[PDB]
Amino acid sequence: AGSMEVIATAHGGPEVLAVRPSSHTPDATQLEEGQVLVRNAYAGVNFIDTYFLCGLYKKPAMPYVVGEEGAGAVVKVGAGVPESMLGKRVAYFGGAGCTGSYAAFTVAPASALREVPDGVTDAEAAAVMCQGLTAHYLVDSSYPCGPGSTVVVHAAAGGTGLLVCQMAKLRGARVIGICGGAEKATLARSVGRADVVIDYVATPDWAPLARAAAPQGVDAVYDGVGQATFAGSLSVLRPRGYMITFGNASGAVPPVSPLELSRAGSVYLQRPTLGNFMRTPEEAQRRTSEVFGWVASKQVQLTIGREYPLHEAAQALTDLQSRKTTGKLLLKCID
Repeated sequence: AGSMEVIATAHGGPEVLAVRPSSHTPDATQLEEGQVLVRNAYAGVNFIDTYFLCGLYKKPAMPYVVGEEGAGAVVKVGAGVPESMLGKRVAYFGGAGCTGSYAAFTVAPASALREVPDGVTDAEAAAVMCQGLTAHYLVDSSYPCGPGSTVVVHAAAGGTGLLVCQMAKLRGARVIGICGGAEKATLARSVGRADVVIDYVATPDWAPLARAAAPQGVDAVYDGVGQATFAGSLSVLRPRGYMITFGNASGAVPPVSPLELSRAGSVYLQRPTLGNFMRTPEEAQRRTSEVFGWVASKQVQLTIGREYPLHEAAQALTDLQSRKTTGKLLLKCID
């Protein structure tokens, strides 16, 4: 009973998680300059949570409060932060200076907080900060989708994949989704709005099929899957096309010889991370305004699955690593 948070007690899988009382309640928290205390309504569940949990990515300390992404309201501000921020609805995708979002209360730098508009719910905000802003920069910056573009999207029925499909379509591109199983393919076609969907259970040789569908050539591949798809993804690109590897789901990509990228056709390789696309207030506001606007105006459809109670964070991470369609998973932070 009361304000809780979820901590990692060691590296590993969901078994290492434990629930404890919140260590950042308002009455116990002395905010430093620039810091803000957020009362979370929801934490978003993300693959990156599992990479910190297992050790592929490194946290500054152990134990630590799990979770990157959250949405809530400002309840306390430190020096140099305006009082007008108190009570404002904010969302964040995490980073240094942020404590974990799997928690009743999170400390974050004021600069990491994005204001949530009145027309977007707390749950929608916690669904878009990581996956929605990643989909935004993928089709806006990593490879700038336009009416002349054809792109391939891996895991097109997953959380980020469905949003990449929709936002690339909104930019005018032609979208070729790849995913596994007939139900995921239906999802990528109906919610993702992909032009073509290849089901690699039905057709395991997906690379020649993508190329045959795009005689004009594939300009970019958005591949969040990692090592298992890397070589096939390179093989579908037109010369000087873009390989955008932005996830590790099947395992991190091993080292690549540059001369191998040469033999694939002088292609570009990028391994982006969201922080490099949220670098200034103007860029951060442009991305959140556009995504929030698309959600509120219902031009982008979010696919939100279960809202777990906070103490079932282990189950949510387990369900996340299942091969099953789950929709965006959220944790309800307020009991």
